[PDB]
Amino acid sequence: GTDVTSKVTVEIGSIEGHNNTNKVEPHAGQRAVLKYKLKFENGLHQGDYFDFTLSNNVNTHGVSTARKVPEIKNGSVVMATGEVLEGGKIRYTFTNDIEDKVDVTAELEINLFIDPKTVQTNGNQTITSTLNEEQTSKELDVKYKDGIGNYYANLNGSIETFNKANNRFSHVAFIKPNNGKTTSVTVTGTLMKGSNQNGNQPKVRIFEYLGNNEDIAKSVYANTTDTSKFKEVTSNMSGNLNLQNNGSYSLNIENLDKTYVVHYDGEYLNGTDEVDFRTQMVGHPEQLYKYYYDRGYTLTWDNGLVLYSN
Repeated sequence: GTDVTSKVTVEIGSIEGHNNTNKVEPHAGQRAVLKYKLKFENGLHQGDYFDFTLSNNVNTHGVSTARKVPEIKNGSVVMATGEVLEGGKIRYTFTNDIEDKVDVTAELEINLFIDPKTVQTNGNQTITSTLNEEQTSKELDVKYKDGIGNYYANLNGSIETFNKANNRFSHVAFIKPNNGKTTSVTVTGTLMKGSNQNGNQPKVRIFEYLGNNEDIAKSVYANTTDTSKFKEVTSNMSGNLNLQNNGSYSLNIENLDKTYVVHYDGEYLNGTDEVDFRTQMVGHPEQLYKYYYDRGYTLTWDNGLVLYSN
């Protein structure tokens, strides 16, 4: 069928931030929300379609690999289905149920997640959706978390991708020294929820960051295929890496004197209510043990998804 974008009118359009404030915290699992009330011209047919375009600071998926959006209904009847085509382009295609309908209107609510690749820093973003030349627009202040640190090191992470069809997810962790200090460390990954005790061993890849620390994305984002920014050292570190069938890994680094990224791709147990992935770093700043012993510091950062509640 044909492009009937010019036949769709936005009657009411708005974009809102978390709880209808002007702020969004993506690392607390918050998001923006686009709401539309659309009027349609008469005489549309099945297979006819309309497109709108989102600013590339947001998308409709967050960590999900899936690319569906909500259906446009008239009560119970599916009027249109929607798909993400590309940048960042949402197309709704009309069903058979638009045929011979008159004065059709419809509401549409779509969650809009802040993209960590295009929104790398804290601060205001202007979020827009454009439908048939009508621009709907909202400024939101995006605020990210800084990980967890001490005088010696910082640990931060985020789930990168989530793939329901394969029971897989990927995760990015950044580990760095602070204050010019070098400590010897053990870094672990553990599925605190959602471990498949009898699964495959995870793929874990480690990269040396080559840039200035000031340019590390606040969003927690590593484009590890930029070879001026990242150097893969997985080979070099392979004798210090252990992988387990319950999804855990462990990694020893004798001198933490550089910023590293650890990329994890693993599976989770089918049916789990939740997936909760812990990255933990244990450091030993001193090993003289004169007058005292203790085990050093521990930094712990968890990233979790809810798959069922409840």
